[PDB]
Amino acid sequence: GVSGSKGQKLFVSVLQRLLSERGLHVKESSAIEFYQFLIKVSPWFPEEGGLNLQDWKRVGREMKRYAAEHGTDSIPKQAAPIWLQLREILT
Amino acid sequence: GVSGSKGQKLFVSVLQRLLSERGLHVKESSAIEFYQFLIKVSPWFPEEGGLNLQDWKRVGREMKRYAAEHGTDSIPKQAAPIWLQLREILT
Ligand SMILES: *C(=O)CCCCCCCCCCCCC
Repeated sequence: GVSGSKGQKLFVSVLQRLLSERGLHVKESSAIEFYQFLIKVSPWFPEEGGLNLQDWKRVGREMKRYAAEHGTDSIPKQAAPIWLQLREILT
Repeated sequence: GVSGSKGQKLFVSVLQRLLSERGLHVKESSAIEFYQFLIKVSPWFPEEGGLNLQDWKRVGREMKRYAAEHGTDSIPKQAAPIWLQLREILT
């Protein structure tokens, strides 16, 4: 399998359950944009990471480095909001 | 001055616009509930407040104060998430 969208539908489905139980809703295309950004910046996360603060704080650091190095317009507008909400959910 | 449903449609319309531009969407019912909660804890905000980080931080303190006195179970589950997104917008 060499699909470009591996894990995408699972990620979207999980993201959408976690966010919807806090009253927030992301468009599918936007959820997919975020996922592609996450696996670009932090490909180790699905493989070795968990839904805990240490790992999610690391994903944050790595996304921030990416912004600093590439400018805040190669980044999806929804990346910081979604990251932030997941951080809080993990708290 | 706040009073029942007064200001509610306008508050909701601005809130939805601000959130939506960041790729986060709230149901109208959740936004109404968030408004009723804000005006309960911080009725000064429409009257004397401004849409700035300092006043929003006060609103934040007052919502946590309300949680402390009445317990986590009394407050809408979307309250903290919405407040947090608006705080980022204001940064
Ligand atoms: C998903 O599409 C998995 C694809 C795996 C293809 C493997 C083919 C390997 C061909 C080279 C073999 C050389 C060793 C005999």
